[PDB]
Amino acid sequence: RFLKVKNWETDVVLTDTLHLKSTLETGCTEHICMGSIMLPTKDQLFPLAKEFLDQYYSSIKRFGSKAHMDRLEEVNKEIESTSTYQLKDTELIYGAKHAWRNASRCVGRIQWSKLQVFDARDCTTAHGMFNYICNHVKYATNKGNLRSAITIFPQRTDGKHDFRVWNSQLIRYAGYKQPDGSTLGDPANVQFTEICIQQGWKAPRGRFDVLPLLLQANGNDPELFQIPPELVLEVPIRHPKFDWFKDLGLKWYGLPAVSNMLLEIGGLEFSACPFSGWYMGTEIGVRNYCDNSRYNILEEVAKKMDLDMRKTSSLWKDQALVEINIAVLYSFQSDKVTIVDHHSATESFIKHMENEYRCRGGCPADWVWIVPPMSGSITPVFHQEMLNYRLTPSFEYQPDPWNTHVW
Amino acid sequence: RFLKVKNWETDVVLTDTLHLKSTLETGCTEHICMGSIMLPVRTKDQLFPLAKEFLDQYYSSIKRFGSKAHMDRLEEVNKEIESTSTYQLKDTELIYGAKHAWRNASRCVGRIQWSKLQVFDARDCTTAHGMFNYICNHVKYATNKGNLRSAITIFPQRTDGKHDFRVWNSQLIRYAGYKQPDGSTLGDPANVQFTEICIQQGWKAPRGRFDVLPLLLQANGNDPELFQIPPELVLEVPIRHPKFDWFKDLGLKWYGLPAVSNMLLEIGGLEFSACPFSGWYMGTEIGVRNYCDNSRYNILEEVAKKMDLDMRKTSSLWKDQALVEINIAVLYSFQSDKVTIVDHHSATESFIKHMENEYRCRGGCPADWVWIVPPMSGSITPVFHQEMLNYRLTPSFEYQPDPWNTHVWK
Ligand code: HEM
Ligand code: HEM
Ligand SMILES: Cc1cc(N)nc(C[C@@H]2CNC[C@@H]2NCCNCCc2cccc(F)c2)c1
Ligand SMILES: Cc1cc(N)nc(C[C@@H]2CNC[C@@H]2NCCNCCc2cccc(F)c2)c1
Ligand SMILES: C[C@H](O)[C@H](O)[C@H]1CNc2nc(N)[nH]c(=O)c2N1
Ligand SMILES: C[C@H](O)[C@H](O)[C@H]1CNc2nc(N)[nH]c(=O)c2N1
Ligand SMILES: [Zn+2]
Repeated sequence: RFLKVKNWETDVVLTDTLHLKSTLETGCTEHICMGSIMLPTKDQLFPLAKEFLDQYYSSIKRFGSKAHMDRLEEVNKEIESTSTYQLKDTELIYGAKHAWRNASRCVGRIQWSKLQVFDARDCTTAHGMFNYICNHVKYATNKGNLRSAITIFPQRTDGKHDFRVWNSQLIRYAGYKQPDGSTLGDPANVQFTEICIQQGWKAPRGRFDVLPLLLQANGNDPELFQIPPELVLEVPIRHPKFDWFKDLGLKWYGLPAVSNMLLEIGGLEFSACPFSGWYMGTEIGVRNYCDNSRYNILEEVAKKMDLDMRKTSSLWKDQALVEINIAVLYSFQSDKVTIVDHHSATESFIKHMENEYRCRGGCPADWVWIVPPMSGSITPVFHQEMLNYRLTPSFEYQPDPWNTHVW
Repeated sequence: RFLKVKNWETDVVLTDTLHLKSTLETGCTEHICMGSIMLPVRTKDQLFPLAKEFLDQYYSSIKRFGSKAHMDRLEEVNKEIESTSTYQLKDTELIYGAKHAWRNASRCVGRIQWSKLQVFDARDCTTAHGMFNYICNHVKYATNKGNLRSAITIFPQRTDGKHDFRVWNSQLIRYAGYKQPDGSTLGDPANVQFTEICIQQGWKAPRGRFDVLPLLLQANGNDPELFQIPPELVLEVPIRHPKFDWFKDLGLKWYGLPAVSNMLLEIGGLEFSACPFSGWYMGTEIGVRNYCDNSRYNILEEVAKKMDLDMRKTSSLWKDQALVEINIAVLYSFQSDKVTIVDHHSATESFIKHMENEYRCRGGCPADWVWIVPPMSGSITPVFHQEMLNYRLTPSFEYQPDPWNTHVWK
């Protein structure tokens, strides 16, 4: 019931006790491991509220104090009478920071306590949502010196009045299918790009068209808004050694800002809660650029490198992969836009893991997601055993809202 | 139940029904996933069920479930167990058993090859000397002058657990490791402990960087004995780079035959504690893990130094660049010498084809994503994007602890 975790490179062994505080289900059983699967009332709410407030009061070291008991009473009163309750500002900030702390798939958690929370619970309209999001985008970007932030819109009520950002990220590039049969721009966003057209967006029809926001307030039909172009920081991609690299026409945006997840704090559900940090280079250079279902540029780059593409065993894909990612990193760095490489990020995560074991009794971690999609075993996370379990407050994936909406 | 797996690159969805025949436990619970944890004498009572289950599978695979041959064999085995407390596999059953243990091995990307396995029955073996001879023959047969052939040699099964046959080497061919008084290691640091045991047992160590270890062989629960594999049987490949002429001067070589010798083979509830098996390498096992792990030969710095890369910051990706060059060299060197090897693109692509076939014809293919994804260039291989379900089928290969921890010295 107490579990050990071993690092096979350093022999360091850590004991996990935090896992006994998990409640939610993994999807695994005693017979089947689903570790690699991407998606594995009033009576219900008060145990959730209590559990959260207990840990909150424990963290500020007022557990079992009069203020603790008073608050548990106050929330109990409010649930019984309204069927929900409102978080205090202090509880909101704590909850959001801990949802990040608990995100087992996030390599960047050393930073968890440095998170700027924007309380947008007073928002009532899509226009209001747009304003809050522009202010988030500008604060977080900080002229290239990126700062982690979350903006939190009003909580679910009866679930017929949900706030949602329809984009999966605040900033993404459009995707268009061509009479050609191919795809122009980002193939990931073809479906969403069509929905934007169907609501009236005028697409430049380019390879890198920043999508408009589709914001839904109060369960209403979503509305289109364009982010001011001067708020969207982008980086043209060049290579420090290869002159020709620039002419591939590549760029990426500086701000990764996930907007499709659901924040749960103390049993309350925040269905629109865009958050942002800064990129690890591989996210762009390995995944966005080289996934076959994405911009898929390996073939074009290898050709410009004059590599022999006749057989897989020349590792031409692998050589091109490295150079692409060198370029991504160099370009961000030259432009003073925060980026972290996979060596540095994973090293910091090991240090974070050791702090969390020492000071909290464990750290939930999803090895499948923590190990970078290139050079896995030359990063220290590869050799690190990790236990994966679900703690609250949490971020959860939620389905693309267009499937689950009436007009 | 029907469980779905999706490939996020192709949107191909597959349905697993085979997991319903899984008995053994994963280490995982509804509350905790131990998917990245490396390590997550019977009774008559349990033995006949295990036998029956195995023989039922065997007979149904040969399209004879329920036949008189089937019913008679069940009866024969039952009686043998009741009377002798164990039983002996027929040759046909051993072969089937060993092939399926490989077929069931979740962590093996090489499984498209499962049905082509040469089984050597070494159940008549009685002494360490006999074990040595069997192993030499395996090495020579499997090596096949560089045209590698998969094989397994199966020594007598466990009886009371007091008379186990064991190969003390973790692989038949490995390089010695020598911890120096200044804290440095010469040769393979993974093998320091075993090297020290060999030396204690009387091995005279060459004390170089690539000394092939002697075999330490335990027969019938006796103290193990040392044997040197004839050097002309140990095929090796000096590593060079197609473009970089200085690469040879690093003095690297590797052996051609990967031959795992420390695992336990379970068939029909019988335990084969000595069952060395072998195939051929995927390049990354050598170029990524053996050469570039910090706890192993650790050559990244020296290679990047010779490539004159910018080494002052990790963000230049000097480690990644040198990693790719080292792995090009390994594949190039094996190919040039006509020693079978497979690159990680070809290997993973074949594995996806294998896996899809296995779903169609078997109802599933248990696979451990943590191990199946190669340790470089993960997401540019098709397996990265492939959802997998990990569960335990028997016959199986199991890790067992190193015998020097458990062995009682006579
Ligand atoms: C500060 C720098 C940050 C870095 C370097 C970072 C890095 C990463 C990486 C590399 C992943 C893997 C996901 C992928 O590859 O798509 C990830 C996932 C995730 N991150 Fe972090 N992150 C950062 C900030 C944050 C912040 C501020 C939050 C919350 C406030 C957060 C929460 C999450 C969550 C919930 C996931 C899983 C996302 C999903 O399931 O799609 N991250 N992060
Ligand atoms: C024929 C070519 C083969 C290739 C290319 C191949 C490839 C691999 C690779 C890359 C691994 C991961 C283990 C590691 O990286 O250390 C592995 C593991 C494994 N393989 Fe295969 N393999 C082959 C043949 C075989 C054969 C013949 C058997 C048994 C008859 C086998 C059974 C296993 C088992 C039991 C594991 C897990 C090992 C452990 O837990 O340490 N493989 N294989
Ligand atoms: C199906 C599904 C489930 C799930 N949980 N998720 C997804 C989005 C996928 C995951 N992986 C690629 C893509 N998500 C792409 C961007 N994710 C960046 C995470 C991040 C990084 C740095 C800073 C941040 F604030 C946030 C899909
Ligand atoms: C702790 C622990 C548990 C476990 N199950 N296992 C280990 C051996 C580790 C796995 N990973 C590195 C090292 N084993 C290296 C040898 N693996 C060869 C697999 C192979 C390849 C080609 C053909 C074959 F026949 C067999 C350690
Ligand atoms: C099927 C598999 O789980 C899937 O491809 C995962 C693997 N690891 C990942 N890791 C990260 N960081 N992000 C991802 O999107 C994925 N995808
Ligand atoms: C901690 C982690 O499970 C461990 O390092 C695993 C990861 N994946 C692996 N994959 C393979 N093929 N071989 C290994 O030795 C390992 N090691
Ligand atoms: Zn699991």
